[PDB]
Amino acid sequence: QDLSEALKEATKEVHIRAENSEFMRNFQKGQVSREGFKLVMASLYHIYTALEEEIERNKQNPVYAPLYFPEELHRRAALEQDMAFWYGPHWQEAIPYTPATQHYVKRLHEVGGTHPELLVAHAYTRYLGDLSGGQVLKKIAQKAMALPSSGEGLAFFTFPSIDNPTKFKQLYRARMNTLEMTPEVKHRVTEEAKTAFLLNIELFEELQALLT
Ligand code: HEM
Ligand SMILES: [Xe]
Repeated sequence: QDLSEALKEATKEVHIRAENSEFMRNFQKGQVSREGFKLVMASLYHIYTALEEEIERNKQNPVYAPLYFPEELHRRAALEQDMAFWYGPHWQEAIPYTPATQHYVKRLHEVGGTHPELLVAHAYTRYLGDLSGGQVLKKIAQKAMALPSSGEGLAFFTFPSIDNPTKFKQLYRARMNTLEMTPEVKHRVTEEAKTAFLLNIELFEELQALLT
């Protein structure tokens, strides 16, 4: 079984639970205000920063290298732009760093520093999601909060270096299947992906609690 197939199958159930979490539900209903949106985007800033720091650390490692696409996928730069938009010039010392976000970042550094062979699970969970649900969320965000088609405030959801997301995802899945795979690694990579989804679910549950 190809890694891409194993991952889709391993996370199809938890994905249903994630996309139907209370926070995503309210978001899809346009009931989230500037406050909630700023909270989640700030959390993603911390998460992608940690993820990409670990990707850079392991870019030359064959257990990840084939998936090294900073120009097309990395979000830190976009998030820095979005943070400046929503939080202003001094966003640096203004954005929050919630416990659930810290927990996610912690696991990211553990994976990147001690179990790099599992980093693909985290890149897969974040980036493939961004190229999917993230695109529908972008349109919902624009409508609900009156964000211009121009893109300001939604740089995170914009991939200027990717012409066709559907096509890129197919290329990304194919490349995922070229990584050195053993029953051992495939087993743990799919487990870490489920873990990644859970960390996301926990972040959302925490943010929803903080907002209500
Ligand atoms: C706002 C709720 C969400 C919506 C509307 C949504 C919707 C979708 C859609 C339409 C697909 C299928 C795309 C395709 O087959 O090419 C997809 C795939 C995916 N989503 Fe989501 N999603 C949501 C939340 C999430 C979350 C919270 C994550 C984890 C950060 C996530 C991660 C993924 C991944 C990793 C895939 C690719 C699965 C695969 O092909 O192996 N999604 N999503
Ligand atoms: Xe989001």
